[PDB]
Order: sequence, then structure tokens, then C-alpha cells
Amino acid sequence: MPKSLTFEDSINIAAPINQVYALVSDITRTGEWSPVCEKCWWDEDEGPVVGAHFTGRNVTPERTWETRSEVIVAEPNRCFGWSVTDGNVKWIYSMEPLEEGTVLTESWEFTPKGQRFFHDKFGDKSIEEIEKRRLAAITGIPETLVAIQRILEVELEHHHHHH
Repeated sequence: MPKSLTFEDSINIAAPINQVYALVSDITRTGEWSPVCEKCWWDEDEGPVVGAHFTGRNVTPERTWETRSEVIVAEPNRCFGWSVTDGNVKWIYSMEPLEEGTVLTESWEFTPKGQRFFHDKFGDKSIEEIEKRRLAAITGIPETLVAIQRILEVELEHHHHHH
């Protein structure tokens, strides 16, 4: 039942917080004059603080879509969590720097606001659509946590560390 489209996953990575922060924050890339992006900028231009929001319209031969994400929690080298639109989608990345690595803990909190975007169109028939995005995050977020860990550990050594 449409109640709370929320999922979280945490993993211990054998790489420092400098690696983990730079890996999870993937928006800024080769785009000095906008190639695959139409217009994309980050809060590093102004100031990455609570209330600031990085905005990026992406352009593809299929779609043209824009994502603004507001920094509702800014903790320098402790936790960086943004929100796509006014309390609609949350992406909360808790970063715990160990003396042997960093534990990344992601929390996706999709509220009834964006659920209503499906519900108000179909309701009965949109149940599958809200379950779709739920289950795609239940599979997608843990997958991503392992991918962040993996690419870093291969880059650290690749040798010895393999089960």
C-alpha cells in the first residue's frame, strides 16, 4: 500500500572519506561549455551550506530533464544530504571516517508528494508505478553501495583483497 517509499543501505569501504565523498557526489564532470548537460552548476560556485541547492538540466537525444537538489543537511566531512524539490525526494549520505576506511550510509526518502503525481493520475493503476520505483531503489541503492566500495578497492590495490 502507498505509505512511505523509503529505503536505506550501509556498507564499510576500505577507502578514505576523500574517495567515498568524491565517488557518491557524481554530477560535476567535463562540462565547461555544456556537452551532455544543457546547464549544470554546483554550490561550490556560491557556498555549499544549509539552504543552498545545486541545479543541473541534463539534455539527451531521448529526454530533456532538470534536477535541483537542496542541501537540507550540510555536515563537512561527516554527512552530505540533499533533497530533489521541496521535501519531495531525499538522498541522505552519512559518511563515517574510520581509521581503516569509511562507512557510507544512504537513505532515500520519497514522500507522498511525488507519490500523488502517480496517485492523482491513476491511483488504483499507479500502485504498480510506486512499487516499481520502491523495488528499483531496494535493488538500486545496495547495488550502488557495493559499486562505490568495489571501484575504490580495485583502484587501491585489486591484488590480495578478493574474498
